[PDB]
Amino acid sequence: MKILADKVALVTGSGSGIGLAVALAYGKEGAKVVISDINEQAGNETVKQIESLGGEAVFFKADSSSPADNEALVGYAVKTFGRLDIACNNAGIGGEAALTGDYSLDGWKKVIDINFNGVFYGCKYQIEAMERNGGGVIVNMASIHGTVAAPMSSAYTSAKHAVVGLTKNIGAEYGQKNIRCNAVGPGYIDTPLLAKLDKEHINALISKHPIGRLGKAEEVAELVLFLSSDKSSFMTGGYYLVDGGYTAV
Amino acid sequence: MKILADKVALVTGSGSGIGLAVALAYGKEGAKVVISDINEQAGNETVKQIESLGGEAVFFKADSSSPADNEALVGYAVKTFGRLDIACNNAGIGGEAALTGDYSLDGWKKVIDINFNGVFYGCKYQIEAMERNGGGVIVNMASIHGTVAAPMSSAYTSAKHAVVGLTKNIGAEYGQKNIRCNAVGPGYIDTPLDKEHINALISKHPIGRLGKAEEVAELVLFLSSDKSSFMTGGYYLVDGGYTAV
Amino acid sequence: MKILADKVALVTGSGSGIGLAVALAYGKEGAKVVISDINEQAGNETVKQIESLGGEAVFFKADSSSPADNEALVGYAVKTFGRLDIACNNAGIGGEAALTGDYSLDGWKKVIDINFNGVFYGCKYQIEAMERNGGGVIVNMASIHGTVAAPMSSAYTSAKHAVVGLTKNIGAEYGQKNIRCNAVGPGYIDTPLDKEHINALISKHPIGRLGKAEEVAELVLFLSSDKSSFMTGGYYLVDGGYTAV
Amino acid sequence: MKILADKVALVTGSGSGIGLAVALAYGKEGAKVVISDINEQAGNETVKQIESLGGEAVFFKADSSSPADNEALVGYAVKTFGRLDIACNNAGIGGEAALTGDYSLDGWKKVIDINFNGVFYGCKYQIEAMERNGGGVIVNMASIHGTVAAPMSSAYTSAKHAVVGLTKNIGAEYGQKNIRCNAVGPGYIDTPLLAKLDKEHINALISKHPIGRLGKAEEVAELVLFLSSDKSSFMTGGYYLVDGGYTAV
Ligand SMILES: NC(=O)c1ccc[n+]([C@@H]2O[C@H](COP(=O)([O-])OP(=O)(O)OC[C@H]3O[C@@H](n4cnc5c(N)ncnc54)[C@H](O)[C@@H]3O)[C@@H](O)[C@H]2O)c1
Ligand SMILES: NC(=O)c1ccc[n+]([C@@H]2O[C@H](COP(=O)([O-])OP(=O)(O)OC[C@H]3O[C@@H](n4cnc5c(N)ncnc54)[C@H](O)[C@@H]3O)[C@@H](O)[C@H]2O)c1
Ligand SMILES: NC(=O)c1ccc[n+]([C@@H]2O[C@H](COP(=O)([O-])OP(=O)(O)OC[C@H]3O[C@@H](n4cnc5c(N)ncnc54)[C@H](O)[C@@H]3O)[C@@H](O)[C@H]2O)c1
Ligand SMILES: NC(=O)c1ccc[n+]([C@@H]2O[C@H](COP(=O)([O-])OP(=O)(O)OC[C@H]3O[C@@H](n4cnc5c(N)ncnc54)[C@H](O)[C@@H]3O)[C@@H](O)[C@H]2O)c1
Repeated sequence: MKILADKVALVTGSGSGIGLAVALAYGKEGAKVVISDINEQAGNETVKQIESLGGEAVFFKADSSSPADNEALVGYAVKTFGRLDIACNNAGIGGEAALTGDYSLDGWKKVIDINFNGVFYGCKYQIEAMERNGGGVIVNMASIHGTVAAPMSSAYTSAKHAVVGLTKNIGAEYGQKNIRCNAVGPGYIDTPLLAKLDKEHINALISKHPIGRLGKAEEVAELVLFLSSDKSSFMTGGYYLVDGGYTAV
Repeated sequence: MKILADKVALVTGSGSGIGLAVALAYGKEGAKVVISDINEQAGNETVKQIESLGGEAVFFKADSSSPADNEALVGYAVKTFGRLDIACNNAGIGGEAALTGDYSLDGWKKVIDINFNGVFYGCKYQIEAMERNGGGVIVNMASIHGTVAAPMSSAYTSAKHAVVGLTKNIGAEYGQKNIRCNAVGPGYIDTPLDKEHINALISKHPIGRLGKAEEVAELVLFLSSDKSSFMTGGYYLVDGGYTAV
Repeated sequence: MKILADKVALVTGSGSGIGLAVALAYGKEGAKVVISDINEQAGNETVKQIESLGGEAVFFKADSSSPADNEALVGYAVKTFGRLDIACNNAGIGGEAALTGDYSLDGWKKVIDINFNGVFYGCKYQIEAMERNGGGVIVNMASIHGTVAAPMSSAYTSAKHAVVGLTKNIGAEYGQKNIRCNAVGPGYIDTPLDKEHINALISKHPIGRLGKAEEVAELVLFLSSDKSSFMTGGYYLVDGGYTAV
Repeated sequence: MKILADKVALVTGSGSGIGLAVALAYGKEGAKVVISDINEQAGNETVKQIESLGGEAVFFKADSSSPADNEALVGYAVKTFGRLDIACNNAGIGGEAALTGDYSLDGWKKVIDINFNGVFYGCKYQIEAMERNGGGVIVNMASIHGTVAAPMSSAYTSAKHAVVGLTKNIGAEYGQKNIRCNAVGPGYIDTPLLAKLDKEHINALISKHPIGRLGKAEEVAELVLFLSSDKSSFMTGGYYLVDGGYTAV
């Protein structure tokens, strides 16, 4: 049938951007989708788009940095659809731009709490549900900056590195428990947030991608979909680039 | 719809093991498939199975280590089907088992010729054809041993590292010429091959089992399709966690 | 001549284990050494040993996880010796042993605070001082678990990956400001810590033994010296081959 | 004493460049040094410089791509100084510049034979001598291009990747045989060959190094020296960058 038919999938930060594209891919492939976001209007709109494709979805408001919200979100998924098969830990921020020496303590803490700690809180409660329902598959949203530096964004690079480590650890630990965990590392993707950067800055970013363009959110979602499906059944603890060659040079 | 419908795909060493699984997946997804192998019977058998699923496939006998054979194989694909869209460089051998100091000069050269030089010969002629076609996609078959050692198989490990480097170079070079190149790194896979050695192998995979050729083929398919359009120059493990520890 | 003569060096967690070995090597090579630790007796003991070799050393009590303590430690170094040339961010803990699903919220936060956030707090204030001095060198203590998993220690593995990322960022950012930053990745090291578990650990190192803290310290020394002048943003294993397989 | 006192060290391609700098470092540190190169005049000059520092050295002409020359070179080292403790497999060429599709078959073969096969031939005969004399230490000269692409130099990138694999394999295999093997990955280094590139091309290279300059041969030699000494006794099968941050971004 459709490759995610009969599965229940959760996407954090699915109000916008990559998370939106992943939630739509999940919906189109027959998953029952739980949308989570800080922004309710964005989240409800994602639900409405999935429903308008003929999929099934619900919205639950949660801050990814809160342990209690992550626990509650998994609780809601299981209450609503009876199980949790697939989680995409996508919620994240870019953070302030400053050299490491000048990086604010609060700005640091915020990036680490959302982009790193929050991914762990998600995984922890997701794992608990997945163990109950016979296993599952987690996709953690990392970055190219999980492996290469992003000057002026030390907290982002550090957090995305930490997500790659966490992913390896979960994959290794739950190998024989039927839970797989993998990390996706996108290059620079054309979002609305990108339209806020200056055009000169955008050309420079483009020049760093051998493919000669920015990526699209749908192109990342294709990889997430794969890694979320049964097709990727021998793939766990891995890190998978979608970067137009950025890390190849 | 079939994700490779109307594509022309070539798989090297597609008479058995992973290459067979790749050719079958390509065939199932509607590609016209060129099977290449040093063993005609195996290759002919692969063609027959694709035909029995209702796909289209031809066999061309070739030694991967030979530049002329690679050029002739690609020439054959373009002549028979009008173009080349997809190539999987799969053909390889394990080589003799010896410590590096004891590795025979002839055994060394044979593994390098098939597993390293041959992948380059394939890619070179594949690229040439794809540029005439307006682009294409290559998947190179590496290994976990493209990133971690295989004691007693230094030639294999070296050649599989080389394939990763070559892949990065092609992906970076042809980014704006609409050719993508990626490498797949399988863990140990259950194929016709001592049970204590097998248990030692399984113990190295956190997933707790050896992989299946079909599991490898799924990743190759994804990487050969337009779904992977923003992926190039990358190395993609299918190893049940082997390299994560 | 002494390769660190007249340099001012700070080592975190230098009351025992690798940090002690690093501080001793720094002391032997003529640095003025600031010892930091949460345990005063251990720290005071380290100072005494450097003094008995004829080096110069002071102790400053600090919790690595605290931003104020890190700023005060660096302030202390600059006040006592006039400048900061070298820093080694070594302080870390192993954390509780649990599967990720079972990892306690408090245990998680403690490991992240010391091993990840604390290294950043150290680097931030160290960088500030070094820029006033016209440059400097940082060595961050990562692990093999900055690149491969440690089952039951997900917080440790995550934090050690973070340290590698931070190191890359600092090295890249301050390349033209004469500050270098590199990370060291030790394998399992013989320190005061079940013999079957120990044998399992040794079996994972191709060299066939656990490392010694002095072996780790030698690499840190090289990376702290002017001999490593073209090395920055790099991750450097000292692991008896652990990550090569 | 001097850190390589009483050791016998071999450097291939020590007539010029990095190999020259490594041979001088070895000599200054009290090693007995065997210089090998295709160019006799260059090689004899290196010997003369080592002797003028008060070191001991001899020259033996060998093509690194020949198994017989590598065997003979090790034979000469052992005949002359009684043993072989340290080998630096440095001989290498840059190769032609062409896209992979356009890369010549003969140009490919030549780069692979010198930069890769020749390193194996060296290691093989070095290992044989080192096993006889109770162990030793090999340093294989790789590149940044052992891990990242060099567009237009596919054979070089491929070969340098292969050297990293070979290194890991030797380190793993001989761990308990008292032979260590490690690979050095230099960024772009100021050689005379570099003066043959155009100045615009040189600025572009510089811009790719965060440190904001090209490297010096002496800076690579310092790392090789370390990895050749007893100080690096717990380091084997590793890959060690000297790249001014090139691979960090
Ligand atoms: N170029 C790129 O956009 C790029 C590249 C690599 C990686 N990524 C990663 O992709 C992920 C998605 O980013 P995006 O580009 O789609 O950004 P975006 O800002 O378009 O989408 C982020 C979404 O996350 C939500 N969110 C933010 N903080 C949250 C929190 N605490 N709890 C819940 N929801 C929260 C936002 O409201 C928003 O809907 C992030 O993890 C980012 O690091 C993006
Ligand atoms: N455990 C695994 O099986 C494993 C793991 C990692 C990577 N790989 C890689 O997967 C690829 C396929 O191997 P496999 O396991 O399916 O082995 P296999 O021996 O079953 O299949 C290899 C095929 O290649 C053919 N072949 C060999 N040399 C050839 C040449 N010179 N020219 C043309 N055809 C040639 C053989 O006849 C055979 O059909 C290889 O590149 C191998 O290195 C395999
Ligand atoms: N097998 C190994 O020992 C091994 C392997 C890889 C990496 N490492 C890393 O090496 C570093 C040193 O560890 P070790 O093996 O020497 O362990 P250790 O426990 O012997 O030494 C660590 C020291 O840090 C101090 N310390 C701990 N938390 C502190 C804090 N918050 N503030 C200040 N001081 C604090 C302790 O009192 C102790 O003196 C750590 O970062 C560890 O993660 C160790
Ligand atoms: N920017 C750089 O220069 C750079 C960067 C990274 C890696 N490397 C590597 O460093 C090594 C040394 O290169 P270099 O920059 O000093 O170049 P170079 O041309 O200055 O020195 C190379 C030396 O090797 C000798 N040689 C060449 N082929 C030989 C053969 N077949 N047998 C014996 N000797 C031979 C040459 O005669 C010469 O003396 C090479 O392996 C190169 O790939 C250099």
